[PDB]
Amino acid sequence: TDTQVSKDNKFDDTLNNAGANGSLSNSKGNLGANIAAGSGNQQDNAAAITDIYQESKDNKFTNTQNNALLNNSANNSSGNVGVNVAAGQGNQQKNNLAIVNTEQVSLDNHFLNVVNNAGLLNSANNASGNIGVNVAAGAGNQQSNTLTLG
Amino acid sequence: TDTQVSKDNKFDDTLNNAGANGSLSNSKGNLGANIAAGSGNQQDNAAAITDIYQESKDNKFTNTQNNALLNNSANNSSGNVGVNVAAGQGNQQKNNLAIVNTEQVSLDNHFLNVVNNAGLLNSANNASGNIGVNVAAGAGNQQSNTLTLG
Amino acid sequence: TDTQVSKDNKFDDTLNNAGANGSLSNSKGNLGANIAAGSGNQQDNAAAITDIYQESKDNKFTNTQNNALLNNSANNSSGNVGVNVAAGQGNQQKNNLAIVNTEQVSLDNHFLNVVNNAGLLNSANNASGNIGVNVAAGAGNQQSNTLTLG
Repeated sequence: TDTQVSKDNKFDDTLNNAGANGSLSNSKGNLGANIAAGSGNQQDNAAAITDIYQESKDNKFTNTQNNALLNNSANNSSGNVGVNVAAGQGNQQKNNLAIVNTEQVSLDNHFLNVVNNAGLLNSANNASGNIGVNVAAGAGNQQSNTLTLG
Repeated sequence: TDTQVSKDNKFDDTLNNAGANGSLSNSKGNLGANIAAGSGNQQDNAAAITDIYQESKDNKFTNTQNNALLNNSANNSSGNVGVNVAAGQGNQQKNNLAIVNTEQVSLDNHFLNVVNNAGLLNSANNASGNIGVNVAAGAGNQQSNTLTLG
Repeated sequence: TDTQVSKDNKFDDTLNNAGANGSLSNSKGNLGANIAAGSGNQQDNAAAITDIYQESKDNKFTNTQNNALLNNSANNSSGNVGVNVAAGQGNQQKNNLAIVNTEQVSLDNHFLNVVNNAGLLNSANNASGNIGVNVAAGAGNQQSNTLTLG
């Protein structure tokens, strides 16, 4: 049982770059990657072979260039792959994988506004099995993946 | 069982770019991608081989150029492919895949208004099996996909 | 039972570089790495073969270039791999591994603003089993991983 909670938080604004170059190219079984470039993002990965939460209560976001990017990656993979990219302030990410519950809530928040760039370059090229990709560029996006075999 | 909920949220406005270049070109089994460029979008993917929710309660959207795009992608795929693109503020996305329930609700909201650009460049070129694409550019669009084999 | 807590803390601002060159290339069983470059980050690893907390109460962050990077690493691994990279001020990291609970909370905080660079160069190349990667560049990101076999 995992939990990730964020109560009140005052963000006031700046360069934010997050990326993955040629990497995770090959895989077997499960694989999960989450990339974000922001202020209060949340990331979580759960995988297994053979009950989680993510809360984001009141936060004051006030304001900058945000670059969340993913270059060559996850090209030739077998099994499960989950990729989530977001360039915002309060995004939430999650990946659930299995071989042979979930909840993501965002309560009251104050987003006020700045350039946000998401991205997915040459990637996910030859995926056998399962694969899920979520890309967003905003303020309060939410992403989740769920894959299984057997 | 997955869940994605967004209670009250005050969005006040800005550049938002989200895209996927030549990627996901080949696939086997299942594949799902969701791209959005906005404020409070929600993304979820569920796939398997061999009960989900998405709520969006009251949110105050007040206001910027939004660019949600997908260049070359998902060209030669075998099995299931689900792509959802939206350039708005409170869109919701979902992909359900299987080999061998669902609900998406949007309660009260306050959308007030700005350029929104969706897009689907050369993609989905040669898909064998199943494929579904949903493109929208707005404020509160909702997208969902459901594919299966066997 | 582990615990990592941070009460009030006044951070006022500077070069911060943290990286891992060609390393952790091979592995067996479990492996977990966390890299951060900031002010009040928290790191924790828990692995086993055959009840943890992480609190971050009020902290005043006021302000510098932050470089959190990971070059070649985690290439050919068997079993479980968990990598978390963050370039911020109050990020939190955790890795849970097993063969054959969790909570991460961030209470009130004061983030005020500067360049933040995350990164993942050629890595995770050929991972058999489980692997999870979380990359962020911000102020209050939170990362967690959970993998198991058997």
